[PDB]
This record gives sequence, C-alpha cells and structure tokens, in this order.
Amino acid sequence: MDYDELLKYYELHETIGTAKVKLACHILTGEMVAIKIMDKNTDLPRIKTEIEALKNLRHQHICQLYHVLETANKIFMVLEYCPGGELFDYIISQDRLSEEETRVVFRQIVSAVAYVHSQGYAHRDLKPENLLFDEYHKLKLIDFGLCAKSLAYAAPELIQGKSYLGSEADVWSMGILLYVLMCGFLPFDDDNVMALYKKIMRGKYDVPKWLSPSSILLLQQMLQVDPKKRISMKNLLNHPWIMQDYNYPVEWQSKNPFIHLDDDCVTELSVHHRNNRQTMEDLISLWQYDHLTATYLLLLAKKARG
Ligand SMILES: O=C(NCc1ccccn1)c1ccc(-n2cc(-c3ccncc3)cn2)cc1
Repeated sequence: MDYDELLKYYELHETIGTAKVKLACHILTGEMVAIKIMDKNTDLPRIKTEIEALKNLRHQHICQLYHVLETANKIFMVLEYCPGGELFDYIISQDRLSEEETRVVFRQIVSAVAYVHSQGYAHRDLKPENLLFDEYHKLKLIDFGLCAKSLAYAAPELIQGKSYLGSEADVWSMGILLYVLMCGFLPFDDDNVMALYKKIMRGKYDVPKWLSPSSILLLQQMLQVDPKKRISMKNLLNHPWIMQDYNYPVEWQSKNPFIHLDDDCVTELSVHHRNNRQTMEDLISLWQYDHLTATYLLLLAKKARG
C-alpha cells in the first residue's frame, strides 16, 4: 500500500539511514535520488514545515526537493543525491580542516544561509550533520523541518525559551560550525545537559594555538551571547576573513531558477508526453513537485554532469 505509487517511478536501492532514507533510481532518467520516508502515525508539522520551505527554496547549496508523495501512513520526499557524505563525518575523517579548507566549505554555508534569510526563512538547526557533499564535493543544506517563516549548536536565547530572531540564531550556529571546522571539537561541550547549558550561557570557550588572529576575530564576532552584538549576514558576505584568498564577496543569489526553463531539458522531457512543447512548459512552470517536476529537475542534473 505505502510503496505502490513510489514503485511506478523509482527502482529502490538500499536503506542508508534510520525519518528513514533510501537510495533509489528514477526510472525515466536513470538518475540516482535519495528518498526520505516519514511516518504520519509515528511529528506531522515538522514534515509539512520542511515540505513548504523546500517547495519555495531553490539554490545551488540547498539539497533539492524533486517530488512529494503521500499515503495514509507515509510521506515520501524525493531529494537530490548527495554521495559525498555528511560534513560532520568529513571533519572527523580529517580530524580538523585547515583555515584554507574551512574557508572553501564555510563560503558555501554562508551562500545557502544568506539565501534562506533573503527568502524570509531561518533554518534554526544548522550543524555539520545537516550539510552534505554532492558528487562535485559541493555542500548541500538539508533538514528544513525546524525552520521558521542540537543543543551544542543552539543560541543562548533559543535554549532559554526567550523570543529571538531566527537570523541571529543562525549566525550563532554558524559560529559554532566555524569553530568545529577549524578545531574538530565543539566550543561548548559536556556530558551533562545542564553543565552544557551553563557553558553556552557564559559564552566562554578555549582558543587553540593553531587558530590565526583573523579566525579568532571572526569567531568573536559570531559567538556573542547578546544577539544584537552578533555580525549581520550582510557583513558576513564580505568579511575580511571571508574575502581572504578570494577577493570577491560570497555569491548568495540562487543560480537555480523557477521561471527560466532549459530548452534541452524541455525537449528531452516532451518526448515522454502526449502533449505539445508549450503545454509541457506551462505544466512544468506549475512546480507541483509531482513526477513531472522530478523528471525536469533530474534531466537538469543529468545535463549539469556533462
Ligand atoms: O553513500 C551514498 N551513496 C553511495 C552508495 C551507498 C551505498 C552503496 C553504494 N553506493 C549516499 C548517497 C546519497 C545520500 N543522500 C542523503 C540525502 C538526504 C537529503 C535530505 N535529507 C536527508 C538525507 C541526499 N543524498 C547519502 C549517501
């Protein structure tokens, strides 16, 4: 009953995570996808929150939603294939990243998060387990279930149950991410939850000898307990540390459109439909996140590889 519809469009491969995640192949294009499987009667608002955000967000550093399928018991989300693994696993594998490798990764995180804020959203659960590498070793932001329109990464105001601005909470989380990338351990860490809570509230952390003066200053600018003292996203885009070795601000605007359609992909898609080109373009432009949406976006991913 639950897998009947999904099997009309996808050939299932193995479970990789237990939401349960399955790898699969889109039958029509032959493209690999990841499928997130969530049970309705085992948080339903968290599923609807993520779906609503992903239907509205489309960006080179956000893991793309292709197709949404629903049954009485399950909701399936067909998503962009990211075989490079979690950033969390990558940092551990490397112990810690150099300042230069941290900047490569961090500029991509800044790009995705600045775009999310530009769209009127705040992620609210930024952490290395929520950033994946695709086949090109480019980062993709995942899990928009807690977004607004993990304790080690949470801003002090957010833990205290106080009112907060989502953008300020994201800037603090990005500061914790920045520290983890360059150190390979958390700035606030404890086995006891209350002792961790105390450490976050105090905002004091050890500064390893390998951190450069510029890294230390950026960390200080992001890790401010008072949210009004944290750096704004606008100032993060062209921060001196961010610009070092690059000399251009972070490109945060989306390169992945809703309006423009790719002519080659429209042609490839149209051969599978008993409709003219203009009818197919108008249907694609409705972005229903049905099989048509998945087919078009997967053909765009196939084109990108070549
Ligand atoms: O290791 C992977 N493949 C190679 C492989 C594995 C086993 C056997 C043979 N070859 C793989 C591929 C894709 C993924 N993705 C998870 C999400 C994802 C997106 C949104 N929310 C949660 C997860 C998107 N891609 C992970 C892992």
